[PDB]
Amino acid sequence: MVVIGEKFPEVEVKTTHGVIKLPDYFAEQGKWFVLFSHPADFTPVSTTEFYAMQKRVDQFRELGVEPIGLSVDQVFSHIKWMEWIKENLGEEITFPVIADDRGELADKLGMIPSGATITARAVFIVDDKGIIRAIVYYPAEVGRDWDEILRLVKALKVSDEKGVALPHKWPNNELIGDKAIVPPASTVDEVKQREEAKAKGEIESYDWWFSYKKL
Amino acid sequence: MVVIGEKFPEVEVKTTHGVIKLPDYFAEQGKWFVLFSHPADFTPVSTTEFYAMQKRVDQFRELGVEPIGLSVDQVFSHIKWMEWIKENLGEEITFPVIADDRGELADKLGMIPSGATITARAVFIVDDKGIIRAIVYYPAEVGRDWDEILRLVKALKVSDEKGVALPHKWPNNELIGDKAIVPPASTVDEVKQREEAKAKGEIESYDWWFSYKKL
Amino acid sequence: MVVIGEKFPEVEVKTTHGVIKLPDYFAEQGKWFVLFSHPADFTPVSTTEFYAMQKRVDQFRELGVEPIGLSVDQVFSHIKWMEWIKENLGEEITFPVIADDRGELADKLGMIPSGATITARAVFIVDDKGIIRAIVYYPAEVGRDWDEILRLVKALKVSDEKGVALPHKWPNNELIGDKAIVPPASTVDEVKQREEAKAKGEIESYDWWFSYKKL
Amino acid sequence: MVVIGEKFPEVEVKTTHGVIKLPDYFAEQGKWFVLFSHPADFTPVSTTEFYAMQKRVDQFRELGVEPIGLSVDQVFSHIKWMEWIKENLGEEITFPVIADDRGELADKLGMIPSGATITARAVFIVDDKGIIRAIVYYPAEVGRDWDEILRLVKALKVSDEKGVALPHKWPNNELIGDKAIVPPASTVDEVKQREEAKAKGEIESYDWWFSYKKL
Amino acid sequence: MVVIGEKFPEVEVKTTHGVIKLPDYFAEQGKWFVLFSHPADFTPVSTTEFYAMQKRVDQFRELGVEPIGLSVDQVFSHIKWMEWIKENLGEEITFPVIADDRGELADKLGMIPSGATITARAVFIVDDKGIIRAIVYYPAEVGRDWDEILRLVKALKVSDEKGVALPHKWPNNELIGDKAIVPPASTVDEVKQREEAKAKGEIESYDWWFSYKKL
Amino acid sequence: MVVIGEKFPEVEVKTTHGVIKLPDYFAEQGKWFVLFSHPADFTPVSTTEFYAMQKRVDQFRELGVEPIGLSVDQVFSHIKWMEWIKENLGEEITFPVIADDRGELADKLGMIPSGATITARAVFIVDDKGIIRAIVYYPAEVGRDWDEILRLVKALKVSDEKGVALPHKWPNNELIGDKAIVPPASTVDEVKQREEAKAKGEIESYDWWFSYKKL
Repeated sequence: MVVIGEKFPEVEVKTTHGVIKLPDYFAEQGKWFVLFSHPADFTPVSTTEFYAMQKRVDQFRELGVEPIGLSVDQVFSHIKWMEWIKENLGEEITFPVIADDRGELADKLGMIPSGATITARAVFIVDDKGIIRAIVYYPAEVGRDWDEILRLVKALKVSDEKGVALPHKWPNNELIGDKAIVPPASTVDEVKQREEAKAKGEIESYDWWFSYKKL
Repeated sequence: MVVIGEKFPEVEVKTTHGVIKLPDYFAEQGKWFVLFSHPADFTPVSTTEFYAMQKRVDQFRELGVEPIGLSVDQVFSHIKWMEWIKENLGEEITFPVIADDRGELADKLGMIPSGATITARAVFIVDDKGIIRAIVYYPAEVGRDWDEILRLVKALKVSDEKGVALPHKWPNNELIGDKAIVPPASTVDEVKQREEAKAKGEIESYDWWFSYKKL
Repeated sequence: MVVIGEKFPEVEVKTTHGVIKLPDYFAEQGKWFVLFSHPADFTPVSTTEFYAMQKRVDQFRELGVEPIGLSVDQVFSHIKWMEWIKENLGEEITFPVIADDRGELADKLGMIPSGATITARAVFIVDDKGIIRAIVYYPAEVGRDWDEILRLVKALKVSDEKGVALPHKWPNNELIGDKAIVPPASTVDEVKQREEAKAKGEIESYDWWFSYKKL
Repeated sequence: MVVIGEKFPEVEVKTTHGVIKLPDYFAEQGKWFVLFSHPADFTPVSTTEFYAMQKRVDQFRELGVEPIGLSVDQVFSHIKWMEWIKENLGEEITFPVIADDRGELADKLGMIPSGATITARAVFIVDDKGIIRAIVYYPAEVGRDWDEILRLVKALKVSDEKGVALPHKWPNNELIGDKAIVPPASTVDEVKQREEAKAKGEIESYDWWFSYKKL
Repeated sequence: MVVIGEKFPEVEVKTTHGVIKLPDYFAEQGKWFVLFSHPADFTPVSTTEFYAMQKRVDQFRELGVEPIGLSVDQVFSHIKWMEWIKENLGEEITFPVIADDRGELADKLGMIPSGATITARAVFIVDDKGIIRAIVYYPAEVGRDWDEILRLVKALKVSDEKGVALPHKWPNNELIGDKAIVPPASTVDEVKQREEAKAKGEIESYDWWFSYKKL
Repeated sequence: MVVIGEKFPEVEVKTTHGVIKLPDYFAEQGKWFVLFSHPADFTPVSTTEFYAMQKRVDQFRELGVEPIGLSVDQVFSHIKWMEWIKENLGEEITFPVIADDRGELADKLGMIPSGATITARAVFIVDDKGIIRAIVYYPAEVGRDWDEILRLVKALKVSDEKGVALPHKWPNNELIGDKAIVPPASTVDEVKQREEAKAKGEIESYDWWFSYKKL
């Protein structure tokens, strides 16, 4: 078990691209990662999820975000199942995938549902400081929407680079579209600052605690 | 903390619509529920997420899913913040909100990030049996997309009703759009029973372990 | 729990004027403070109590006494509720207010009535040596009279500066008005002194143990 | 020690009017009581506070509130000190006084300041159920104003009788004089029920959470 | 609890002549003391006992013996009760009196009868080496005879200065008046000495173990 | 050890008049007793104190008080020492004497001075209930005055019989000679009942707390 804000546990993992250390192997290059588990090789929802992830991989990579899978299966199945996707949907898998033996890493991370020994569908966003920024736990029976995660990481990068909070559904927020939110003033002094920034056209606002601006 | 497939803890909560017991009050009625926490009242990303949720309340309610929020503030602030949404954005909020004192329920469900004392942005999908079906943990700095949750509850009701699994991004899957997946065969017998079904026109398939159908 | 004569527990607090350390932040400037709690933001007796306190703040400040509020609510509510007072009673709140998360400070100090998780109406007078000089615990259902406290601190300052005790209701004592009391002689020697001070017009007296004088 | 809303401990006390059991002796009769301690007999501030209390005894008694004092002296000194008040200030004292040996009751109620062995100046308001309704701890050097206590018992009887709360400084509140406050609404339903009541002329209000009325 | 021959416990005491240390304050000046307790101020047998002690104080002082009282009462009562004696029997009290709070010293010394919290009437003779030489415990209901104690201390001083034992009722012994007793011979050698002292007119004797002489 | 108002321990003692059980043997008959220890037989101060006691035996016996002595010697020495008193001073001793082996009873009653193994000179007054009424501890070097003990038992019988207290040096008190004191009033009611009694001629008084009368 884990929470948002913790550092990703240091671990060695056997993958399809060889043995690597987490978080370090991504963090040391300044890259983030999205860790996602699925129940098993040669299962149907997962195949749809992998194929969707490969079709999206460069969008993640472009952002300095590396996708990486996990199941409790051995590497030979991982590779045979990647080959099936390449041969039947004509999409080569180029992100690496963890052969988490005996759910060792799955367990440290809370990936295994009640009563099971296999993982469901989990997603961890780990930044390049190795900090877990967000977590998703979806059941076997429901496939993910990778676009939500792409949106999530994008919002996370922008939060970081510009010191802002993103609103519901950004960049299509109902009320303010792709404008970003200013952290609410938490003191009377910070309320003074907001008032000033507004009365000189630097932010818009519905109120002192609710300020926003174009990026 | 909690893991998927566990039971929602029995608990009385003070809400803006009175004291209720969870899961019971919803379960007793056969309603499911989506519990979401946010950090505090009169904060901005939250405001956008509440507005968006209210604009979606009936799309949940039509399904027999009730929304219900949470923050560590007191009910007097909840209602005044609700009234600010009504007066300034012209949406009355008609789902209840838990005033979780001292972060009590928050803690049991592990809603509190590393080093925090208030919640971030968690979602819990709880069915009519009181079973946790899926869990999301978003940080304060990124707002949620409620449309993925609607997608998700919708996928889950359909899985339960039709005995099926749902592909990546269903009902708009890249490979099979709004077709449902059949639980992979897991015995040699069940493979026999897929092959019968295919040549027989009852299901389409990519392989014995990848069979799907229109609903 | 605490008693008169103890030092105020050293604590960091998040307020509306930022994070400060108690007692130090007031003590280091030679200032005293009056710490007062109330149950919640956007509650009625408290609003009357805050408005009365702001209308009195300069009387406290003049004496080197800084008022400071507390409730278990987050700073965003504190500030939104101060704004309501400014807008509806035209009185800006200029004393700071503590967002005591999870009643942490409330508990150290015994502010939380039997069975509750929120504070009632408590008042601590802490001097500039950080010593608690007096304590009041009033229930939710009864509002304070700030004039009694103003009277109290004034009497306390004068006790300190002139080495005297003040009588019932000073400066309108029934029997001696705004005259102050001399500490009763506690030895036969100190009785000699009183006798002398009287038989040369320096104090008045009903008896050797009951001596008083104009200030 | 003790906190508001706890029950007065069952205890036999030797007083100047005999042995009685608290709270019972008052509670059995439906009388409330105000217990106040002072440091010692034949001390000056105390003398002024006793005189003042006697001059107020009937204003308490008319309400069904009985005054009763305490110090760690013995009953022989209490009565002689009482007689000094009668002979020198022309008030007989007609409330009883506890000779609390070895500071016993004093201790349970935490009447004893840091480093002291005798009491300072505490007041306890105890209703007819035996419940501590409010507590004051004044130091030896400052005498009390009994008029605030009369105000306070008076506010408390009225709260109990009329189901209401009382504002800052009631019956002379800066905003509503001697009007009583209605318990803020704490559910969306109760807000409905305030708005009905207002337009309907049953209560006046500043806001749904701030409603008041003439008694 | 204590016995004859023990050193008086080192203790600080608050008295009517100020705070002093026992035994030291008397011992360091070579003075003995008679410590006597009584139950309470403004009680009748005690008043008779104090008045008798003041009328005798110079007889004690002359011998280098300082009288000193104790009760569990505060110093203000001690002094007010001394004033009553001065005003109604015209005898100023000039020995000091201990305000033994909470029977602290009373208890170390066994002064408190079975079932009580107050002292009865006890007397300790402490010499200038701080040694307890004799102890009397009289009940509340019976007043002392100070002449017996005066006789006792006198006999004790003489025992010390001349190396002798005093007989029953000395200086009015039935058999030998104000003659003193020689310590009985405890060896055959010491019997030889007695025989010689007699057969040269230095002691009188009824027997070798029973020898006496004029002082 | 023991304190006043405790019960004499049940104990069988070998005496010069046989084996008896204390307190019973005296109590069973309604007789009180005065127990006195002395250091040893054939010692001088003791001899004088025995002679004096015998000369007083009937003055005790007339009152229903039986004298009874103690030392750590054996009964053969007691009787021979008794016979020395008869032959040399012409008084037969007619009270019994305890041969307390190994200082056993001596120890329970704390008769043994610091560093000693034999008794000094203790007196215990024990009533017919078996209650220790007063205790004296005189050292070996000073003999007792039996006349104070006669005074004392006499005061105690009278206290018990007439419900009163006895003043300093009664029956020859400096202020009221052989008048008895009335238990001070300890309630406001009992003060009323003193004042009635005085003006009414039933008691004389110096003050309400100092009332006395002829028997």
